[PDB]
Amino acid sequence: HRNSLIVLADVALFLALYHFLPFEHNVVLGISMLAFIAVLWLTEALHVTVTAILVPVMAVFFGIFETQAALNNFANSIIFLFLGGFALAAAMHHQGLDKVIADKVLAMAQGKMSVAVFMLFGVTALLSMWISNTATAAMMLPLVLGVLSKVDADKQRSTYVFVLLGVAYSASIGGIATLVGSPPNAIAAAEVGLSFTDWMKFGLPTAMMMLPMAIAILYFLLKPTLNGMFELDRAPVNWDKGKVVTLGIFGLTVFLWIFSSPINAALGGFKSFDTLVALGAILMLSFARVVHWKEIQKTADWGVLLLFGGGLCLSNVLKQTGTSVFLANALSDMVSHMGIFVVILVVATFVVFLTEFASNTASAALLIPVFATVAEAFGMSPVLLSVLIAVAASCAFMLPVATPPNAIVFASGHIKQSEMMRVGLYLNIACIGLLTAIAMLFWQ
Amino acid sequence: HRNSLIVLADVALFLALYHFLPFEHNVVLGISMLAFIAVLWLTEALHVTVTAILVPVMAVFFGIFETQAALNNFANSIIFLFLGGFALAAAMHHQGLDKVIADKVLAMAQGKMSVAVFMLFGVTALLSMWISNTATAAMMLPLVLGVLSKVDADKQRSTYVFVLLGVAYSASIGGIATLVGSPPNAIAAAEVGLSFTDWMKFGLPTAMMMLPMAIAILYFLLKPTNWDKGKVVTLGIFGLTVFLWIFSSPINAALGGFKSFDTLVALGAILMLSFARVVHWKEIQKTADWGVLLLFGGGLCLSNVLKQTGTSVFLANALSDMVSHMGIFVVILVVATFVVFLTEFASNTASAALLIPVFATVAEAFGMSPVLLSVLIAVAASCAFMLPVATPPNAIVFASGHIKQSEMMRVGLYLNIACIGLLTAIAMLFWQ
Ligand SMILES: O=C(O)/C=C/C(=O)O
Ligand code: NA
Ligand code: NA
Ligand code: NA
Ligand code: NA
Repeated sequence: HRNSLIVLADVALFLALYHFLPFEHNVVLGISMLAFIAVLWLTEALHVTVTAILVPVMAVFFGIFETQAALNNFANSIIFLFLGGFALAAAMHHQGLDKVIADKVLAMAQGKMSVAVFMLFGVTALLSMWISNTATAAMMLPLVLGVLSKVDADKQRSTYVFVLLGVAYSASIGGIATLVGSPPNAIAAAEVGLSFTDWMKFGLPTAMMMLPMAIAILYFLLKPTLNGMFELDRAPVNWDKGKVVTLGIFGLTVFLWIFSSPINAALGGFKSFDTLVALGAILMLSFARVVHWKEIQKTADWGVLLLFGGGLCLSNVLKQTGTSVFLANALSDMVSHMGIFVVILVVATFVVFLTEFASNTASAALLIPVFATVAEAFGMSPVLLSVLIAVAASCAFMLPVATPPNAIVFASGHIKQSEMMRVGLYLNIACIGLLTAIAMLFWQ
Repeated sequence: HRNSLIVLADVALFLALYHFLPFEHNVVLGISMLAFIAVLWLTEALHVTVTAILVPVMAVFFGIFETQAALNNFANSIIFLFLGGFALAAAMHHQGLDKVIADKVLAMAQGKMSVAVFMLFGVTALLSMWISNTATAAMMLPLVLGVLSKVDADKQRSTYVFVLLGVAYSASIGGIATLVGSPPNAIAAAEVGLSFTDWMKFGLPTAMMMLPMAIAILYFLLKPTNWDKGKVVTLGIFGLTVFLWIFSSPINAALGGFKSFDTLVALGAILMLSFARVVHWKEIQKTADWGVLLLFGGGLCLSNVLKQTGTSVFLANALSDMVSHMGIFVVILVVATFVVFLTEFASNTASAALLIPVFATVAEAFGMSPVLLSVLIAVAASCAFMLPVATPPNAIVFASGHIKQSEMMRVGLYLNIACIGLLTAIAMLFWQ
């Protein structure tokens, strides 16, 4: 098979780099490993999580760490803060609080495709802030195909592709608003030690800008939906048992997540307060009987939770072997010749296009450690590159295979490959600007 | 709701013990917490895992530990050693290697009900060694009901309940052979730091003995009776994993002495199984019981809450005279007896999650090897044989809408007493 070969080709690459690199053994090991993992995660010949589990089992056998010390990465507070976000999402889906949020808002538009689709995007993004990205897409597709049936003429495609590609992007832009939403955010927060409200100060404003900037680009390429009528055909929804409760807990949780800084300070200064709140939410939702555990076990992506640990293990493997400082020495002249504009532009550009070929999180899982630790060897705060890398990681807008949401609206069997491949090629450039713009603004 | 009250009553209980107990404040906290958690886990007002997650958020807020230090319990090497067993199960089930293991064995009996039912038990136990207990029962139930169709006499119950209660017990007794099999076993290994081959030297002989003793009691009551793509690979990988797990002691030592070698072997299996393409991760993620994996961490955090607060030494001091008045026989007989019946009323693992920390840490304050009480407790925890709701395998063969509550309650009442003897018997021999 292909992937069995990519692994074999990668295994050879490691053995080659291992015996032939002419540096201090620690650097040779860290270099060989970083290459090995980079392939397995970008090619994905092996499952992201399988590669994640491979990270510790390597460091342990090659004397970098001891077994228990390596595994301890998989229990970082962010993992549980993310697992708390999973149970918080699983709750309002099994409860239907996502459905009622779509109807009550989508019915606010009386019957206009103009104010409908503009409401479909705002809801898809708002829902990605807390639930997910791949999950929010599948939940929206039937609601879009339902609306896009009055103008059911396929020969009227562009009226019916603008709404499909629009939500698939709003789900990705929504995941850039909060620490929960896309693993990349958690990978950055866990790498540089970000709080929920810390990452929101970065991503949310960026998403505020990217959503209009993204619709404008979608609008002014082939919008033909001004006229149209609504066919809300199905049983309406209605606030049932504790859908207000889930909203209350949710709102309460997000209130503590936002006001965690003063709440925690005016409480004794606990360590991972946001992680506790995420764990506290898991409790309230269970005491309030609103969600069973079987639900969370399905919704939770334990592979990403395992990936989180694998990514932190890598970050620590780069340091212990000095590969973080060795690469900073290697880039000394190169990076001194470059400006930080070129850097954040090269990085942003590199990822915003790199994420088109590989998984969103699999890209951050590899670059967030390298750039953060190398930025550290340079004595630079790994926050900027990490948040930057983590944000541009969720900027997959060209071909599918970049993000599941892309392949979700593509399986609708209507939007042409070429159609998507070129809207993202424009949006990618748009973000490289906005990001480098915002990345420059978020400086002083 | 019923359970919603237990929680409220338990919060009050904590406030009461907290405000009214007159001991060093730490003992009040550790005692209050131990009671709080003890209720939540035996009553199950909250899901086992919800209570487990409640442990760290408690210790963290009540200054016992720091958030990250508390959470670090959920990454113990035993947890990952068990996750390897899950991928090892998901592999050979998604491969179908468990069914073919039942067919190849079940057809070896030419056409005899006498040798038929006796073969259904041996496979349920063999499959519980590696797969699970609730899963081994549900996986066996269709295969068990299938045999009981030639002689389908309805009011021929005892001919048709001995085979149902036999597997429901063989699934629970089978899980006492290896560190993978039943969560209680893993809880002991994580508490006292046992290796895979260490726990097998203890449990496997006991499982060798308990299975016949269990069928004999059922017998002598009213008994009137293609190897495809890489199924050899799954079998190969599996065998390789178990070979390293057994010979891990010399293999690891003759390699540089890695720390949690069994955990490495367990994680290596997850890798071999994935490189060999024989099982996808979505399979491993489904078969894996992440709730139990989270529970493992919660139980270790409690154990550390008992020590950090001194409740282990306070209870060791409180039980000082009582245990000195008792022989070690009297102690392990009270203990063994205490659980073998407690496991009838509460979950198998929920019993070990609470008793293994308390007894192990107190036994340690006595300067005693906490292995015996811990391994003992973990074994007697899987001795639920009376009423249903003791173990899913019990409630699995019970949902057949045929086996009477009283019928099971008195065959198990015989097995329970039978086990209290066997356990205390072996527990006494395993001393010097
Ligand atoms: O291992 C199981 O399936 C169940 C264990 C228990 O409930 O004790
Ligand atoms: Na999201
Ligand atoms: Na991607
Ligand atoms: Na088992
Ligand atoms: Na039980």
